[PDB]
Amino acid sequence: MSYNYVVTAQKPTAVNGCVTGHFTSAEDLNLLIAKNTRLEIYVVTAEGLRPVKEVGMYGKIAVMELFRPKGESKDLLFILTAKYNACILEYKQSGESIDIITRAHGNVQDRIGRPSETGIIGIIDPECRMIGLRLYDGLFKVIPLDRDNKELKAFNIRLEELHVIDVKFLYGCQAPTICFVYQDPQGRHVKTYEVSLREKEFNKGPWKQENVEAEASMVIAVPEPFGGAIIIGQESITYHNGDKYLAIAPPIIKQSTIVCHNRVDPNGSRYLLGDMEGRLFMLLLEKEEQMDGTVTLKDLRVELLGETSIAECLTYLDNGVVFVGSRLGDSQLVKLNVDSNEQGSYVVAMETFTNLGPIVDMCVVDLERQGQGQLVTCSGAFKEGSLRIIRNGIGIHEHASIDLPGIKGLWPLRSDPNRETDDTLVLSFVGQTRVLMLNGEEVEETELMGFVDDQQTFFCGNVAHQQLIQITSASVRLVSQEPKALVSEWKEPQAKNISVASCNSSQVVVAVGRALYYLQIHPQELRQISHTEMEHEVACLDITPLGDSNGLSPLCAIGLWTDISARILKLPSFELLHKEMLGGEIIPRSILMTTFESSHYLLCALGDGALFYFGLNIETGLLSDRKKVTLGTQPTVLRTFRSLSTTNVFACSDRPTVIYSSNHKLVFSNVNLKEVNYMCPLNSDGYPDSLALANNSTLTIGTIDEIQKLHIRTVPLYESPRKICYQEVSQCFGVLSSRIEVQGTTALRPSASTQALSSSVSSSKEEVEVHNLLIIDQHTFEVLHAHQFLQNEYALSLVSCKLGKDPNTYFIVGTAMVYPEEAEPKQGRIVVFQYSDGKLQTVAEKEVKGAVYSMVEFNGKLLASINSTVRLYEWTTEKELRTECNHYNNIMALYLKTKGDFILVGDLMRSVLLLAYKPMEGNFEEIARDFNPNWMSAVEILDDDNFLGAENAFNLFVCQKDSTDEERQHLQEVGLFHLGEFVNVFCHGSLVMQTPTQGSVLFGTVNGMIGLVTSLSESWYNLLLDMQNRLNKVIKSVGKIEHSFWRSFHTERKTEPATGFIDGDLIESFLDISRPKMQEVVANLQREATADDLIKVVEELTRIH
Ligand SMILES: Nc1cccc(-c2nc3ncccc3o2)c1
Repeated sequence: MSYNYVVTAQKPTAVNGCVTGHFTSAEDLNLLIAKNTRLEIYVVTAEGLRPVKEVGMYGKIAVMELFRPKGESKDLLFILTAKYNACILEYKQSGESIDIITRAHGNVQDRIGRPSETGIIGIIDPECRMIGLRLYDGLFKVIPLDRDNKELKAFNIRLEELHVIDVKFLYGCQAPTICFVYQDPQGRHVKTYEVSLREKEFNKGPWKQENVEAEASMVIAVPEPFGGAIIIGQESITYHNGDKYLAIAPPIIKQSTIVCHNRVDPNGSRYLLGDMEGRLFMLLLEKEEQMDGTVTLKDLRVELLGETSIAECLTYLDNGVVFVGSRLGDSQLVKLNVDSNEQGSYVVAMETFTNLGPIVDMCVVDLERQGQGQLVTCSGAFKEGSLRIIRNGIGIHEHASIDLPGIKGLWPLRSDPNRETDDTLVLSFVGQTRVLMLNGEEVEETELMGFVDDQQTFFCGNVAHQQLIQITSASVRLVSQEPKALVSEWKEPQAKNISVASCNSSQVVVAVGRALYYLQIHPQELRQISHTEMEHEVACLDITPLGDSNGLSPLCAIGLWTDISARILKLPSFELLHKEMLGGEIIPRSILMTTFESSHYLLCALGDGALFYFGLNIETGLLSDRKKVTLGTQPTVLRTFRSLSTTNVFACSDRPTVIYSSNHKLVFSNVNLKEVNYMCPLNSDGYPDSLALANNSTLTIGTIDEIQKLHIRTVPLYESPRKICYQEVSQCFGVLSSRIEVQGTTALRPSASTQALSSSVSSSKEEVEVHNLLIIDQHTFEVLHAHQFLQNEYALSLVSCKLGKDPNTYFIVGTAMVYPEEAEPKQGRIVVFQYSDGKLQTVAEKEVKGAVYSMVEFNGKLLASINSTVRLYEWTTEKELRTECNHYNNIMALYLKTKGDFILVGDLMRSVLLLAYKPMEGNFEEIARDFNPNWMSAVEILDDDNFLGAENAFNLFVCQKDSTDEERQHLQEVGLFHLGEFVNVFCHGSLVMQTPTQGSVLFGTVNGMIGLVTSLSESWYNLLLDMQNRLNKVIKSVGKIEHSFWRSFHTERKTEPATGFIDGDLIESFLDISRPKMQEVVANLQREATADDLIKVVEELTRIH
């Protein structure tokens, strides 16, 4: 009935978990990071983190632990998903190919069972005897680790303690033993049990229970030789080992709850601890010797090390390097020093990794140019709060601009053999060459002895033996560096024109029609080595040396006319090693051998904007795994360049692109420039690490931004942003923010709301939240003004609009007065503000008897939701809000969107409702509601007949009118899809410059994932649904989870297959399967579709984000 397509624009960035161990090999130290559905694998080096493999799971990662059974040469990986898919995984690398093998899998959900409120805990016995899971209160699930248990069959043990806080397996025990903290009416306690595989039951544990602190929250299992357990609370740290009990109460930890730990030393002598304010501590266990050679714990000390991002997880990585995994801010690599700095910190940040999450609100604005949307998010929380400005494509920073038309090629060179930097740029034109010298920033015409100016140059550069080369249509010219003189000249035997040229430091291959000549560069000598006659006219050549080659290529890559082939030839014989026919009647224009992330590729661009690429074996010359993308509609010219110590390929066309590698796959990112015809890298005194760019009329010099799909600007607020709106007439944003103060109440640090240029305060008629409206400049993101709300006043909703016949644009804020014992608020305000002359003036107020959860401008009026009421206000001539009409049939109306006279209302627990304003009756009519209960997080109107909801269990659904009257009032859920993210905000718009899809809705999530929803025809839906089913038969999923299971709508009330939703991430993955697989997919598929049809289809779909 409705057909929707959902695709990832930005993968989740929040770190949900981290572990270290030896997974990729026994001798590698690995960091594994869980980002919701993604697992990232790194090798830890001196240099830092090298990425080796990133995979997606068809599940949310809830447990991630490395372990090593006897007989295994390296660690295996246990994963449990939030839908209770369990697997054991093994890393396998066969040559260049890397695969995650599933050693065991099965689903471990029970039939009855309310998910424990305090979440899934999974733990692994140190001796790998069993995996233990706390999934539900009152039960402990055991998976025995026998070699025969490939289905991960489990049994449940009754657990008398219903409210477990945390649990670990202990070290040094003859039977598998758990230690856990639990809560009962008498307080919190620590207890142990042995786990008997024979009896499938608990036995008495080795040490008796103790009462612990009221807020004891984490258990640490300390390795031998200590053994035992550390229990971390809010004001105490205790150690237990039976006839051993030791407790400290250090004041230094009392300010903020400690929420994560990591073992620094294998023997447990030191642990890192992180708290909710980003403090990093070291916990030190002091040893005492004993006559019998055991070691017991003498004392415990805690030392403040410094400050990090607020850590969800910590991993020590050796040599003082710590990974800080953050959910609420950026993740980091930090270094711990033995000696402190000026301010007394041992912590120095080394590297920052972007986290957009949580995205709590966002808007789309054309900040810089018309038609180019940028997303501005409210990101992070507490000291990590920020605005983030997100935009597609890679920028260039122009540093020079010369009027100079007709350029046909650019080459840099070093005219001085004693200087490392380029000082010369050679330009070709039709039939001519010009040399430009660079003196700092000055760029000046000149001659260069040895080079000719009256022929077109096809290549020039530095070559071996301190020489320069120029290849023109007439000859190859070899020039000495000191002095500049012609030392050798090569011409074809009858002096026919050269038509194509390739060159490296010591080798030359030139074409003359169908003839090829191979030359070597020697001292004062161009030596002709060999020649051949190709079957067809030569279109393009490359001899870029790859790998451990010593600057020499044994291969020549060639593109031919007529048969449209890309071929690899051996030098010097010119023997054919491999031929690929590219199809069509349009010749290759650019061919390049290149390396990315240590793998070799052949790139071949046609004159129609097609780019083919292949794996290249530089030993055998074999091309494999052909792929194709379209980079424009014009001939593309390819050229290698380096930035940030990485070689990439710049593709010149009508749509300039950078080609690079990410997770050992080629990626393509737009450069934000108009048409570029030619380019070369340029690294001169005045223009270090730059690019020279030419179009039809202009030569530019500039630097390039980071090579990535999306560019992100961060604006730190040092406090929690809550909502955002743009006010075009003021050229600024309004942002609701809150900061924590401690009760007179005192602030913890300066932040946006206490550092505005000017400030104002409302006048009345982790201790406390103080709320503010910030006014922020759209260009500088400076905080121009901050208005502080009343004590106990929480700002919930924000809109920028005009009302009635009043020409002013206002910022309007809806609030709640929050008191401790109230089930919900019974008081709040709507406040209308005018931003004028650097400050917010209060124009009007309205007291209401509830929380103002949501507001929208509606046909020149103000729509607001207040507790269980939706209300429409008019703006009177006396500049006051006056109630027009009310709707009462809600539990708690949290979310509003409107289109025309229609209003979509999202409820706390009864899903969505459609209202209409009746302009000829001045009131609301309830049109229809979704009678299925759903706990809503966000809503959006897709169009007049289709309503999108997100709910708290990470599902999307789509409702439509069912086209009796009682019947017309029943909205139908026609689309269902498990997304696996928590949606905070939907907003209409696109990051692409303004096909199979209609409409564009972006969403922002808690994990900092950004998605897109668009609409499909029935026809397109049917084709893509068929593709999915076929893809699902050929793709091997990690952990052998079925895609259909993953995407099934799932709440406590209802599990059903997905319907009316295409998984764009799955569809896009078609462009990464093998050619056989594509054939399997494309067989007997409705017109009988071919692989190459689908490739093109999936490209039109990738361009929507
Ligand atoms: N050297 C290198 C290259 C590319 C990506 C990364 C990286 N991205 C991360 N995101 C979160 C946490 C840790 C991370 O490390 C690191």
